[PDB]
Amino acid sequence: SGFRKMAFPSGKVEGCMVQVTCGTTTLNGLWLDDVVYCPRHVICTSEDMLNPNYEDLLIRKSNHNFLVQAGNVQLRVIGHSMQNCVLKLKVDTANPKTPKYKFVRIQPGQTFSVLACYNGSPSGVYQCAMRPNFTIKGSFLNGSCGSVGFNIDYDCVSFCYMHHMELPTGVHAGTDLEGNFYGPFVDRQTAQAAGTDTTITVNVLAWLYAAVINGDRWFLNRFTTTLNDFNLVAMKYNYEPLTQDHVDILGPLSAQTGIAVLDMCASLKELLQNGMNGRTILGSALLEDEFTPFDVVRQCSGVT
Amino acid sequence: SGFRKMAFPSGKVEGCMVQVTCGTTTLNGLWLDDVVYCPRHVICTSEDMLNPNYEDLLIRKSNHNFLVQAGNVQLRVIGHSMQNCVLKLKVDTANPKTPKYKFVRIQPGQTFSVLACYNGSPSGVYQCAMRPNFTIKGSFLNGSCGSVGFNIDYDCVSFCYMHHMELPTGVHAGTDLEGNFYGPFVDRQTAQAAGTDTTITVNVLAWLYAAVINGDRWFLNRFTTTLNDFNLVAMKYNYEPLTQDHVDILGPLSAQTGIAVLDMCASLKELLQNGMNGRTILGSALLEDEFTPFDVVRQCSGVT
Ligand SMILES: *CC(=O)N1CCN(S(=O)(=O)c2cccc(F)c2)CC1
Ligand SMILES: *CC(=O)N1CCN(S(=O)(=O)c2cccc(F)c2)CC1
Repeated sequence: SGFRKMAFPSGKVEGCMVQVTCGTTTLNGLWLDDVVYCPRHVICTSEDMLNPNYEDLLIRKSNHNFLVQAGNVQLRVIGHSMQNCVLKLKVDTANPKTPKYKFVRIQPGQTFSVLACYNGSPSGVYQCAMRPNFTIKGSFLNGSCGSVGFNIDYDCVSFCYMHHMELPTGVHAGTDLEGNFYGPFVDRQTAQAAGTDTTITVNVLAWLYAAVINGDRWFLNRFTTTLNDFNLVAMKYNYEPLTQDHVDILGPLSAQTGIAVLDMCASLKELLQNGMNGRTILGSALLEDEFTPFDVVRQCSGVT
Repeated sequence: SGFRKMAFPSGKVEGCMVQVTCGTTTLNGLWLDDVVYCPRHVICTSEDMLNPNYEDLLIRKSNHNFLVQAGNVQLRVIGHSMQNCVLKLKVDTANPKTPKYKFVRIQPGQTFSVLACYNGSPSGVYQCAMRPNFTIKGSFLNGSCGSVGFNIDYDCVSFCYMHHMELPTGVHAGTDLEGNFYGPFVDRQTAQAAGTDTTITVNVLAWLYAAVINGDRWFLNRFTTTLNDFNLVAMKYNYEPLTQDHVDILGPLSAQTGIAVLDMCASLKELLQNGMNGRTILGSALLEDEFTPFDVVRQCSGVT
């Protein structure tokens, strides 16, 4: 019993983290096979960062200007290319610790683990969600860029995020491992405002199911609702619209608990309308939206 | 910027997790050098667990009854002893992945990472605190016993917890790696009630400092207080008494923020008395007490 904000074990990703230095800028790189992936802004002087022309900046860079260090051993860079907002540094040595891996571009609402790194060295691991406005709420100081977000399916690491940017509002923006930003963000030190950070309704519902399974049941009410009625309340409270697809995804949790999804919707409706009245659910005074239905089933069933 | 509930990178501990089977009971073991540590209740039939005499049960067990599997390879058990509530299984092979390590017995309020495991395989990592009533609020299903809690200082893993028990109230009890329970708990399926789960005041204050550093400042007020006045309010709200030792430990955060510890105390006092009024601090509607002052400095400074 008990339900914790839980990250994937980080070992497989720890084995991939390197330090990348171009000129005076040091950040993190991901070493998979004989390629090191890192943010292209590694080539910028903080001056350059105001209006960088990366293709022009890159012309002035040779393989030998990219200093790649795996622990205390230097890797030989034998090639470099820009793909969107990442550099791919070809090294002469395949990472011996390369796990089975995929690059995936996640959807908003999807959760992942971040391995926060500085100088290619892991400092911590935490669980994130891709927000509906394509930001993440991370913990990233200077030097953390190139830290990656991942999911693990048994022995295959799906890399979904690389850290690039802090917005002026202290929220985080980054790319997939093909170097494409999540959302409208660009790797330039300019005015970039986030859109509405709406709540991930399907994740809240998953987490209410987790609470019932772990004995927290005070919020269960005598009511039901419809998708359309619920969605009127969701709209009012800056919750994402709930779709039949979301209802379908919550099916297994509905089955295990015997609480119809639309009944749990009606409970969430009362929680929005009435608040928590100083009570808590799984040790939270607010409605948690950084657990997916898949996360709830995983943790509640104990997948390794 | 940003402040996350952050676990240590788990790789060094992943490399130590094995499966231990005695009869029909499978749980987790920690393999350090040529010793595998596991809960002694591995030898019990759930019947035995009602009133086990472990010394008597152990007489019926030989080295060959302890099945130890590291991945898909079996370890040869060449010795076994009981130390308090853990078994130490001597194996003929030193764990090649043994990190630098220590066994430490932590104090209540101290935080650590748990690597939740099933069948010797890591499923997730989360951050815990030793509660003032010597329980932890974990995520542990059947098979998770022998999962360990740890801190890392650069390259040295300090093992502080091994999971043994769920209390009827769904909170968790376990031992240090010398097999001594935290608190009054025993490895027997009997009535064991937890004492008052008081809030770790020094940790709340650390986390209020983290909030100021990350730009969450709405709760800062015009007031100060004294340790004695604050402690009267703490008592009333089931907060641990604040000592000069706690004030001393918060010194570095006080220095960096320019907020006197007793000023932050007065802010916490108003938060207790007035509540959050529907506002949040670092995305929390309650006062977080599972960050130590050391955790706040670590994450805010970026130690690896
Ligand atoms: C995005 C990121 O982590 N980095 C690495 C550090 N550099 S920097 O320009 O070297 C720098 C160092 C210290 C303080 C700074 F504000 C920047 C920026 C990109
Ligand atoms: C404490 C712990 O994790 N374990 C391992 C599992 N066993 S058990 O007796 O094999 C068991 C299996 C399934 C369901 C159970 F309730 C118990 C108990 C000790």
